[PDB]
Amino acid sequence: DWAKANREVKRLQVRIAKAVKEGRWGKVKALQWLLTHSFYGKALAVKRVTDNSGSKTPGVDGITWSTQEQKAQAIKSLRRRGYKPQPLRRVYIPKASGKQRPLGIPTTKDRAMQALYALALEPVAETTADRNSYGFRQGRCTADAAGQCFTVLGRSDCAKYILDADITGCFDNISHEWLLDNIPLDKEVLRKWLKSGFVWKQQLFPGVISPMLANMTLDGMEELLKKHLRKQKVNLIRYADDFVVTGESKETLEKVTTVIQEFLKERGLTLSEEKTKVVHIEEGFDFLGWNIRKYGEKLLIKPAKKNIKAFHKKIRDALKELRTATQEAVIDTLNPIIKGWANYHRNQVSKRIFNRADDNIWHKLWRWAKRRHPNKPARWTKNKYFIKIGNRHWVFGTWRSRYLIKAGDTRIQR
DNA sequence: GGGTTGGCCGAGCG
Ligand SMILES: [Mg+2]
Ligand SMILES: [Mg+2]
Ligand SMILES: [Mg+2]
Repeated sequence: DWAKANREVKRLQVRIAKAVKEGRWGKVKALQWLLTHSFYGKALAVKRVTDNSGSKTPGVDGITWSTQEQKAQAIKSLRRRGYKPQPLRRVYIPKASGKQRPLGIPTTKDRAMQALYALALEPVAETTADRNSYGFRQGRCTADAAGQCFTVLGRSDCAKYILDADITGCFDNISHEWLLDNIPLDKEVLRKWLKSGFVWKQQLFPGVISPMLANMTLDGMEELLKKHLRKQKVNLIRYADDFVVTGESKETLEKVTTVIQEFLKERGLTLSEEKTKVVHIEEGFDFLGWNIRKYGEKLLIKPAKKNIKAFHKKIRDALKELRTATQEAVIDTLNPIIKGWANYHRNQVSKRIFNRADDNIWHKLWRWAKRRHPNKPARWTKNKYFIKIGNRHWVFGTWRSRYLIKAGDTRIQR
């Protein structure tokens, strides 16, 4: 039925957005009550559950057998009324970057209701989000946060004083009172969630419904910092919980800290005292892995050297891991890592930083090709592993021709 | 503030 079930859902989303663009919150709550009680909404709910690797909960259920789809949506045809939330399965996922990050595992019926009210919340949250909120929206990458940082902080387009701040509180530490105050919902179901734990209390508020909440909480900031009526002094650029606010002093940025601490005070949120520091460009703040400075009246969004270190930690871990593997496995595992840290910044000033990265992975590969043969000469390992393909010699890759793809060769789009 | 290439000294024993 999926030839249609995206379409009518999305048309109803469009109508909910048209309702929010005039006043008509009656129309909003009506069409949310309707899209919550559509067949197509429930079918989209069970697809967006089932295609996210469903596993064991306390209220255990299945994905497959292809009637549990149709009978599950036929069950929650009734289930808005006696819809009870059950708790989550507090179970880790054991990551390898240094922790075991928790992920509270909720019931698949609860996840179907999270997908239903998620696609009810979305068109209201598109039109009620800030014009410069770049976190987790539709059609917005982290790179357009840097593009907004460019047109905001270009030639004289600010005046050189920037707070870099960040939010305290681990989980949805928002006061549940305030969540029931103003989020466009049917507040029985929202009340039922927020009593029932609903997200295992090690969240970071950046379980797909929780970012919609964390966006809707943090969208008064732009119109509240429109209180400062200066030319380009205060601009807010925000990725989901990282924002930097411009200025031209350290005291008018103390006005902005007072405003923002009043704004977060209405919730359970605060700017800290430790992280939140005003800093004069050109000295520089690190924004989403990108360092912003001026370097004497340029901008130079460089990828910061706490992004470079995490990248070389990824490659160092791969080549300590494939320490005695095949060469073609080392090609096949290093190649997506380098291509991923390539296309994530193929837009800004990264070319020289790409060459220093390719130097650095070359010496990692030379200790690769030289550790592996313990008593053979260096011309032997060189012509064994590194094979000339163009003008250049020292291309890591043998045979056609399969070889590592250089991060230096990624052709930056201005 | 985008492009392109370099790096490799040999030998014996285990
Ligand atoms: Mg250099
Ligand atoms: Mg021996
Ligand atoms: Mg022996």
